[PDB]
Amino acid sequence: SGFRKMAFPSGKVEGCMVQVTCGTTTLNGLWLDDVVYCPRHVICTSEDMLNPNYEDLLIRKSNHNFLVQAGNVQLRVIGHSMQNCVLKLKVDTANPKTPKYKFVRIQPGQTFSVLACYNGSPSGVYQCAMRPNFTIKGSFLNGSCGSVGFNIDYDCVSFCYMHHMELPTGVHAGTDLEGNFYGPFVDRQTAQAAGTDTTITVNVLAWLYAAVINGDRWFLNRFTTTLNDFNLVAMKYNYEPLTQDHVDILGPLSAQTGIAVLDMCASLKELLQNGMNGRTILGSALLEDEFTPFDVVRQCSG
Amino acid sequence: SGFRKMAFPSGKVEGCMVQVTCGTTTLNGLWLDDVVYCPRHVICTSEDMLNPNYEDLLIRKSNHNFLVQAGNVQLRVIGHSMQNCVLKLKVDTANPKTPKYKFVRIQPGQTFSVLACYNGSPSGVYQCAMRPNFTIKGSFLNGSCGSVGFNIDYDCVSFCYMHHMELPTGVHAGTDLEGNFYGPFVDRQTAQAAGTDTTITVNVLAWLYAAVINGDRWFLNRFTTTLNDFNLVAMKYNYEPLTQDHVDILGPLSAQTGIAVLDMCASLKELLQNGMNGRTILGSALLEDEFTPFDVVRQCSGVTF
Ligand SMILES: CC(C)(C)c1ccc(N(C(=O)c2ccco2)[C@@H](C(=O)NCCc2cccc(F)c2)c2cccnc2)cc1
Ligand SMILES: CC(C)(C)c1ccc(N(C(=O)c2ccco2)[C@@H](C(=O)NCCc2cccc(F)c2)c2cccnc2)cc1
Ligand SMILES: [Cl-]
Repeated sequence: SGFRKMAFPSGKVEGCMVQVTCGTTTLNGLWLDDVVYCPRHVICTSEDMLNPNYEDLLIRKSNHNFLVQAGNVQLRVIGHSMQNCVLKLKVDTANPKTPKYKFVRIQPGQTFSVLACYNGSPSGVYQCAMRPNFTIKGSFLNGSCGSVGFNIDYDCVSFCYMHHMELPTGVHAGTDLEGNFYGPFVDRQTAQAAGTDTTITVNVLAWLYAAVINGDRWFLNRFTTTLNDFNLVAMKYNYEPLTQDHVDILGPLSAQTGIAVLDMCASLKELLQNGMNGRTILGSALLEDEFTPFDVVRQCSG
Repeated sequence: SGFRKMAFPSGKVEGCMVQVTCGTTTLNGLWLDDVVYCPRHVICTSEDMLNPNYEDLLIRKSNHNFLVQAGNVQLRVIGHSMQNCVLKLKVDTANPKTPKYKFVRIQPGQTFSVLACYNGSPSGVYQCAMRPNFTIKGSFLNGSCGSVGFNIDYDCVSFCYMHHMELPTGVHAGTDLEGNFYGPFVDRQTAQAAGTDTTITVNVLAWLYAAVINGDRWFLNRFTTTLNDFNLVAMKYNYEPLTQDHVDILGPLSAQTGIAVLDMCASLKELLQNGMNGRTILGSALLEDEFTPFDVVRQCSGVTF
């Protein structure tokens, strides 16, 4: 029993974190096999963060311009290439702690653990979700760039995020491990704004199912709704549209608790209309949206 | 920017988790040097659960009755002893991944990271606090016993909790690594209840300072209060008393934000008496109490391990 925001154990990722320095800039790198992945903005000059030409800046660098430190050992850079917004530094030593891994690009609503790092050293682990507006509400300070997001379903680490920057509103933007940004963001100092953020409806429903599994039924009602009437109400509270895919995904939780997805949608509609009236659901006075249907099943059933 | 519930990196602890089996029971063990620590209730059967005599149950066990598995390797148990509610299994191999460590007993209000494990395999990490009623609002399923709570202070892992059981309300009870329970709990199937819980006042103040550091100021006001008047209000709302020690500990955050601790207490008093009025603080409509002043400074300054 109990329901917590739970991150994956970070050990497999901790053994991959290294510090990457290029000139006056220091950030984190991810060392997997003989490659160190890091944000390409590590080569960006202070004099021009507005319109860097990364191809032009990189062609001027030699391998000895990249200082990679793994613990107290300096790794030797023997090659470098750029893939989208990620720099890949070939090193002369394969990481002996490289776990079984894969690179996965995630969709909005998906959750992942973040190992926040500074100077190649892990400082903390937290759980978060890719917002519908493609930002993440992380906790990151200066020098956190290169810190990664990941999932560890079984013994394989699926790396899904690499932190690149903080937007003016305090939210964060990054790329997958192929260097493709999530969202309409670019790695340069230009006016960039996160689009209006919305609530991840399918995740709120998953978390309401988690509450029912943990004995909380106060918010249930004798009503049901059509999917279209639910979405008409949902949009008015800045909730993401609930698709038939989302309804299908909630099927197992619906079958486990005996509450149909549209029956739970009617509870969500009532919660949006009334608020919680001094009550809580799983220790929260807000509707939580950073637990996916998969997270709920994993945490409740094992 | 941003403020999250953040756990310590768990890698140093993951390298210590093992599976301990005694008969039909399987749970987790903590392998440090040549000793595997686990809940002594691993030696209980169904009938034993109601009123177990652990000394009597243990004297009947031989070393080979304990099957310890570290990854895919079986460790050889060469001795066993009981300390309070923890069983210590001497093994023939020192854990080569044993980090620098210490066993510490924490006080209510103090936070720690929990590495939830099943069958000796880490499944998740979360941050929680030792409640004033000595329970933890954890997230644990069957077989999670032996999962541990810890902090990292510089390069040293301080183990402070070992999971033992779940109470009827869904909250959890365990011991320090010396086998002493936190709270008035016993390791047997008997009617046990978590006492009425209270809010960790110093932690709520720390989290209000974290909100100010992150740009949330709506709850600030021009007022201040005395420590005695604040404690009279705090007692009315089931908040723990705020001591002069708590005020001193919040000193650095007070100096950083320009909000004296009693000035922040006046914000907390108004929030208790009036609510949040539709507003949130750091993405929460409740006053969060599972961040200590040290957690706030550590996260708002990026301390690494
Ligand atoms: C791509 C450029 C512009 C060169 C970049 C510059 C700095 C960083 N940050 C760094 O800390 C950093 C460490 C090493 C190098 O940079 C910041 C940071 O993002 N700042 C603000 C950038 C900025 C401006 C204007 C519109 C923007 F969208 C972003 C940061 C703070 C908190 C958490 N995470 C990241 C990242 C990227
Ligand atoms: C001490 C005894 C009674 C032998 C004990 C028995 C079982 C367990 N549990 C186990 O999962 C477990 C794994 C291996 C052996 O047991 C439960 C569990 O606690 N159940 C309820 C027992 C119970 C009764 C009466 C007052 C209680 F406080 C507890 C559990 C579930 C979720 C999370 N954590 C723990 C722990 C302790
Ligand atoms: Cl996805």
